[PDB]
Amino acid sequence: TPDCVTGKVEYTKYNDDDTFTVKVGDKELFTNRWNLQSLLLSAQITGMTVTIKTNACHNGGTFSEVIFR
Amino acid sequence: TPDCVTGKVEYTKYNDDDTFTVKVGDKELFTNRWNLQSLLLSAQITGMTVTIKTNACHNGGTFSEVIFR
Amino acid sequence: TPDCVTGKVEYTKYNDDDTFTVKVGDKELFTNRWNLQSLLLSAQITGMTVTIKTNACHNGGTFSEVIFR
Amino acid sequence: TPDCVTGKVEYTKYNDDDTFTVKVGDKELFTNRWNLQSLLLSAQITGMTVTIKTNACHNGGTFSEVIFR
Amino acid sequence: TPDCVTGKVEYTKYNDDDTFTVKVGDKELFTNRWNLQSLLLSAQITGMTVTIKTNACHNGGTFSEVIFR
Repeated sequence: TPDCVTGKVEYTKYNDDDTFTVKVGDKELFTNRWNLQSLLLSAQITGMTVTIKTNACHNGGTFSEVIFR
Repeated sequence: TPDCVTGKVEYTKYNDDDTFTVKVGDKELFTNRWNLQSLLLSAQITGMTVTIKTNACHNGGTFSEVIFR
Repeated sequence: TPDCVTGKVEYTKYNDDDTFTVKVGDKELFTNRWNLQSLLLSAQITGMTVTIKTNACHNGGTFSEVIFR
Repeated sequence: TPDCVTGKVEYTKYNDDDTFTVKVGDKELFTNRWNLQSLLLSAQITGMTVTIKTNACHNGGTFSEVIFR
Repeated sequence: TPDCVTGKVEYTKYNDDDTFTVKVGDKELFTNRWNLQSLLLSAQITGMTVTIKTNACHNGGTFSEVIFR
C-alpha cells in the first residue's frame, strides 16, 4: 500500500461514529479500527513518527495501516 | 459538530452510572462512550488541550466527540 | 454523593474477587467497577489527587465515584 | 492471603495459553486473571514495586492478588 | 515454544488485517493477539528488550508468546 503521510501525530479526534481521526503530514485521515485509538494517542503523546499507508490518501480519507517509528 | 469548550482537562469524574465527566472550559460534560475514558484520563495526565464538540453545550450536556491537541 | 477522602493514591490492590482496592487519606475503600481499575492505577502511577465519593466512607467501604484531579 | 514476594517486576511473559507469568524477586509466578495481567504490565512498564500475595510462594505457584505500591 | 529473537522493538506496524508486526533483531514477526499491541508499542516507546518465542521463526512468521524485560 503506498505511503500516504508521515510525521508526528499533530492532533487526533474521536468521532461521533466511534471512528478516530489523525492529522499527520498534510492530511486528516480516519480509521474505523478500534485498536488503533489507544495506539495513535500513545504515538501522539510520545511524539513518535508514524507513517500512514492508504490508497485513499485525501483529507478525510480512510486508513487501516500504520507504521510506528 | 460545533466546538463547545476548549482547554486543559480540569478534572474528570467516573460516575456511578459508569459514564465519565470532564470539566473543560466552563462546563462539565459527560460521555457514555467507554473508549473515551482512558483517552480522556491520558489527555488530562499529559496536559493536552482538548476541544469537546457537542450540541448539548451546557453543564451536564452529553458529548461523544473530542479533539486532542 | 458525599466526598469521602481526598489525596494521592497510597497503594492499590487487585483482590481475589476481582474488585479493586485503593488507599486514599486514612481510608481503604474498594470498587467493583472494572472500568476503574486501569484508571485508578494510572492515577496512582502519575500522582494524581483523587477524591473518592461514597456514603460508605469507612475502611472496607465500597465506592463507584471518583474525581481525578 | 499472606505476602509472597515484593519487588519490581523483572519480566512478564505472555504465554500461548494467554496466561501471564511474572518474575518478582527470586519467584516466577503465574496468574490466569486477564485484568490483573494488564495491571502488572503497566506496573512493570512504569517501574512500580509490587507485592504478589499467595500461599503458593514457589516457582510455578499461582496468584490472584497483587498490591501495587 | 522455542526462542526466536531477543532485542529492542525497532518499529511496529498495524496491518490492514488487524494483526500487528514487530521488528526485533533481523526479523519481522506478527501477532493476531489484540492484547499484545499496546504492550509491544509500549516496549518500543520505552526501549524495553523483548524475547519473542515462536516456531515460525522467520521473517513474516507469526507469534503469540512474548517475554517483556
